[PDB]
Amino acid sequence: GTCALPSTYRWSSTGVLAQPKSGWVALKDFTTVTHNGRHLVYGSTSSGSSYGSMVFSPFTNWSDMASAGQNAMNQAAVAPTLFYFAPKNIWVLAYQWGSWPFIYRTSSDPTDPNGWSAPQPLFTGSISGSDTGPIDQTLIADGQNMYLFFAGDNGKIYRASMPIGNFPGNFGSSYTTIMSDTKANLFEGVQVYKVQGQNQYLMIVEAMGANGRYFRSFTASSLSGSWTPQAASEGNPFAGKANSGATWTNDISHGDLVRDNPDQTMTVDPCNLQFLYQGKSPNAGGDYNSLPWRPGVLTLRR
Ligand SMILES: [Ca+2]
Ligand SMILES: [Cl-]
Repeated sequence: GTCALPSTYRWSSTGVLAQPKSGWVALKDFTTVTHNGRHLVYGSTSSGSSYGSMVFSPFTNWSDMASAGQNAMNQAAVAPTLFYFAPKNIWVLAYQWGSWPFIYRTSSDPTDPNGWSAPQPLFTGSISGSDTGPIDQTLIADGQNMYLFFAGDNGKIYRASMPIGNFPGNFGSSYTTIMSDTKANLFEGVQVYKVQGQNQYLMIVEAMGANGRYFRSFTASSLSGSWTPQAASEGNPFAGKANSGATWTNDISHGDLVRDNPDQTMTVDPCNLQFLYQGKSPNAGGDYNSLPWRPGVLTLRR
């Protein structure tokens, strides 16, 4: 009863799913799991001047995201990654910007924006030829190792690893440069997932297209293995203007595939693939940091 990833992706899209709370101009960089049968969503916020983070009050249906409470974190967790770490029965929120390049906090209740532990170092390395430094981390474990993947707004994708038994912990400064292309082709927003029912991992990377932001996909048989381009052009993207079915945005940008199993394996079901992304009105201009990003959800057409 298993499904495979398609060679060509076709989606349908929701409209804009929520408007930012008073004081914010954008909701961004989503990470989501299903928790107690409800959607649990963290994201970045922007006021235009400063970036913060938030969690939505849990909601069962995407169509009710618009009415969900928006709960600011007292300490910013920009571009967050949320998961449940089963081997230690603890939730993890990883993010960027703070005392170290990447940071994490832990909790027993991921619904509380302010119930997270003191910040701990996740990654302390540095990259060359980048205006941003390490950005847009994700974490994913198989049965043996925990992996860190990240970007640099510079055409490179990077990876680090540790035995799972040493996590939660600090990857330190070391990393592997696993992919190298143009800045436009491998920009940011990297995510990695286990494809349920297949001996396959899925990587998506946000690219800058002629028509807007879009995602390029790659596959691997192992998390330490090589990545083969799948749907990796603007005309044949993982998700973008070409195939999103979205009428409100020409950009499909930093988000997360919907993870029903909240655990560290980042497993997605190819039979019911959905993508919580950020988009924006095509008419919106101004400084990048003030852009009015909004959540939407793509559902894969089978
Ligand atoms: Ca992310
Ligand atoms: Cl590695």
